[PDB]
Order: sequence, then structure tokens, then C-alpha cells
Amino acid sequence: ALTNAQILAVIDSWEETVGQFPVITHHVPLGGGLQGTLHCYEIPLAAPYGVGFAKNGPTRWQYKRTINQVVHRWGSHTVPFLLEPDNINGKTCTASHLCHNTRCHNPLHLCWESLDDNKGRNWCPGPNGGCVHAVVCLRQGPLYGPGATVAGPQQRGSHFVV
Amino acid sequence: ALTNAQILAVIDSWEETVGQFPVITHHVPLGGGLQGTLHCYEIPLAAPYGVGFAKNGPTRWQYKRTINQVVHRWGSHTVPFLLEPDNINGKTCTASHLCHNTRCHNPLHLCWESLDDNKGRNWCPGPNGGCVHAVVCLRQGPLYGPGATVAGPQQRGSHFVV
DNA sequence: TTGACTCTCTTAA
DNA sequence: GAGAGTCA
DNA sequence: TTGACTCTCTTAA
DNA sequence: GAGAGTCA
Ligand SMILES: [Mg+2]
Ligand SMILES: [Mg+2]
Ligand SMILES: [Zn+2]
Ligand SMILES: [Zn+2]
Ligand SMILES: [Zn+2]
Ligand SMILES: [Zn+2]
Repeated sequence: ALTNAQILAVIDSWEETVGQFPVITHHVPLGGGLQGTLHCYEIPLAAPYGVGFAKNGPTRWQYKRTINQVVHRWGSHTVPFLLEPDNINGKTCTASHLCHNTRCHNPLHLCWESLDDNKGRNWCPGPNGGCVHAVVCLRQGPLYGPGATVAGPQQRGSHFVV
Repeated sequence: ALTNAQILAVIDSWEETVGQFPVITHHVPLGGGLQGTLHCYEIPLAAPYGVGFAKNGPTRWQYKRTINQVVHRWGSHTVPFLLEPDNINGKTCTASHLCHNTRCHNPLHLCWESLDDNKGRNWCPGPNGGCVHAVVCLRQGPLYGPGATVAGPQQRGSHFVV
């Protein structure tokens, strides 16, 4: 098994490589009508992506390092969390983008939580709009708002009460 | 079926059958420290479910009727909305449970909206906690809360800024 | 050891 | 959150 | 005609 | 949101 020192070395090489990705400045809603700025370190759209990186899906990548003749591979956003527990409450931990920008690999924009927690950030009002996430959101979720419901609750007769 | 009269007759038969489902009272969080009461009309756990109903998955059912000698079949929660547009902004409209109770077929607990709007209600603070859904929630979403994040954003070196 | 592709899978609406 | 087929 | 089962699919994290 | 194979 890789030692803790070897894992730290993987994290360090990952950070060195991601730190050289293009840094894109994004203005974002924070909630409460306020605007903030996030700086995303974005993996390229096409190969080459950076040392150790390869695309396994339209917006999926992996990081690969060969240590003592053994090939090791990780989901590209999971590397910051290799020294953390990988499950909680019986649920697998997932890399969760606080910036909601899948190409971003900035570890200051990532957290490590259940898929339900991850998804729920899409609708959060944001750090200045009422976020209650214990690990606070960096921005209002992209899907926050009144929604676009086509039809509401209704009945034709009198068979039902709410 | 094709005619508006045929569609209304399908809605009316569906309402009459679902109206005979057992009515189960559920006390629910509303947000803001308040609690409310919903009356769900719950399809039975096992066959027979009711005239026209059959189970196609653990928590999936379909409603079927024979019209002009042809069988017409629908997802069991979609029937109230058969006269509504079946898409919005190019996204498929889905039956969305405001009571978050899949066995419930009370149309006063259903709306018709994109799958994203549907999902997002799981995290809504609720009608007394700040819900901004234009078609208002009936309860706080079951997944609302601080979450259980295992690790937050972090870096080992000095290559990243928020 | 490394890059650039390929494939399928998980979850819960 | 969906559609459709196999039997009786 | 109606009932009770079977199977796979969609979406976007 | 994931893991794993092939080829040079
Ligand atoms: Mg996410
Ligand atoms: Mg729902
Ligand atoms: Zn980012
Ligand atoms: Zn939040
Ligand atoms: Zn209900
Ligand atoms: Zn709401």
C-alpha cells in the first residue's frame, strides 16, 4: 500500500500541475443580491491536459501516477482528499465543486461529502443569502430561485383534501 | 387518448380510484420551527392496487386504460397533467411530489416541473423557512440542513487562491 | 511510465 | 424521475 | 379488458 | 458523481 508520505507526494505533484492550469476569474452571485469573485483553475478542453491527467468522459478526468512499478489512478478531483475518510453515515464521499465549475480543479473550490450533500448545493441561496451548510458555500447555487413549474397542485373534483 | 373529452375522462377515473386509496396523515416540518399536516392518498404496498394501476418498479406504478380498443398507459403520477405541456424550456416535465412521499397519488400534493426543479425541492427550507418556489412547497425538504461534509477546501502548498 | 483514448458504473429524483 | 413487453 | 408481473431507460451531480 | 482496459 502507498505510505502516507507517498500519498502526500501524489497530492503535492497534483497541486503543482493543477496550479499551472489557466486561472479564470468568474463573477458569481453570493446571495442577498451581492456579487463575488472566484478564481477557477480550469483543466484544458482537449488533450494535452497536464502531466498525469487524462479524460475518461465528456466532463470526467483521472489522475495517474506510477509508483514502484504499480500504476495508481484516481478521479481527478478526489486527489486533495486522499488522506480523508472515504465514507460518512454509510454514504460514499464525493468531490463536490463549491464553484459548480466541473473543469475547475482548484482544491480551494472543492469539498468532500455525500452525493446528496453535493447535489444539494445546486439550490443553496449562498453564503450571503442564507446558506446553512456547515462547510459554507462559496456562491449561490446555479439552480436557486423560483423555478419554472408548469402546473401546480390541482383536482377536477372534490375527492381530495391537502 | 387523443380527444380532450377522452383525456378528461381518464383524469376523472384516475381521481375516483386514487380517491379511494387509504388516506394517511403525515406531520411534517414547514421550516421556521413550525409543523404542518398533510393527507397523502397512498397506493397499496402490494397488488391489487386499484382499477387501472400496476407496479412496474419498487416505487414506480403505471395507470392504463383501454380507449377505442387501444391500451393507453401513463406513469401513475403523470395523469393529472395530461392537458399540460410535456416540456418546458426544452426539459421534460416530471411529476414532482410536494409531500416527498412516492406512494402518494394525491394530486393536491403533485406539481409538473423539470427534473431539476423536482430534485431541488429535496433541499428547500420550506414554506415557513424561506421557500422561494413560485409553486410553493408544502414542507421543508427532507435533505435540508447543514450536511455532513467530511473535509472542506484545503491546499498543502501556496499555488491557489479562492 | 506515460498519454490519449476506450468502456461501463452509482445515486436518487 | 420514465417507457415498454410478457403472460394469464 | 384487466391484472400482475418482467425488463431497461433519463438526468446530472 | 465514479472505476477500469488497451495500445504504443
Ligand atoms: Mg456538485
Ligand atoms: Mg421529487
Ligand atoms: Zn472553481
Ligand atoms: Zn450552502
Ligand atoms: Zn402526499
Ligand atoms: Zn420550496
